[PDB]
Amino acid sequence: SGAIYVGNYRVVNRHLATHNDWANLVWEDSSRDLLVSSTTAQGCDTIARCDCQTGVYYCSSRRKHYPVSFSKPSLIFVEASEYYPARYQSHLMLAVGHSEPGDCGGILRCQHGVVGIVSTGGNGLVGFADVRDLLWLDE
Ligand SMILES: C[C@@H](C(=O)N1CCC[C@H](C(N)=O)C1)c1noc2ccccc12
Ligand SMILES: [Zn+2]
Repeated sequence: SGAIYVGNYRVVNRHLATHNDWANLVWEDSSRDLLVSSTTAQGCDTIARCDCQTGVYYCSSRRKHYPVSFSKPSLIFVEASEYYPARYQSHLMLAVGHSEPGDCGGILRCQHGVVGIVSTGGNGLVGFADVRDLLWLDE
C-alpha cells in the first residue's frame, strides 16, 4: 500500500484504488497501473523531472529503504492476476531488489524528488510505475 500526494492530487496503483478515488477520478490508465484522484488538502510531495536511473525505494515487506539502479520506462510483460489479464504494462522500470505482494505503493525517489511507485516484482526484481512524464501533476 502507498500513494503520492502532490498539490490537489493523490496518485495510487490503479489496482488498489478506493471507492473515494474512483468517485473523485482525474485520470487513470490500466496499461500503466496508475490512477490519480482529487484531494481537498494540499500535498507536499515533489515530483522529479529527470532521466535518473538510480534512486532509493521504500520496501514495506522489510520496513527498510534500499538504493537501486533501475531501467528506463518501457513496455514489459505482466502475468494475469485478480486485477488484470496477461498484458504489456507501459512506463514500467525494473530494478534488482526485494519486493513481494503488499509492497505496491512504495515510493521510489532520486535527489530530484518522487520518480514512481512500486507496481510489480518477484524473483529478486522490483518494478516501478514511472510518474516523471505526468507534467500536469505540478500545475
Ligand atoms: C503478484 C505479482 C504482481 O506484480 N502483481 C499483482 C498486483 C498487480 C500487478 C500489476 N501491476 O499488474 C501484478 C507480484 N509478484 O511479486 C510482487 C512484488 C511486488 C508487487 C507485486 C508482486
Ligand atoms: Zn532524478
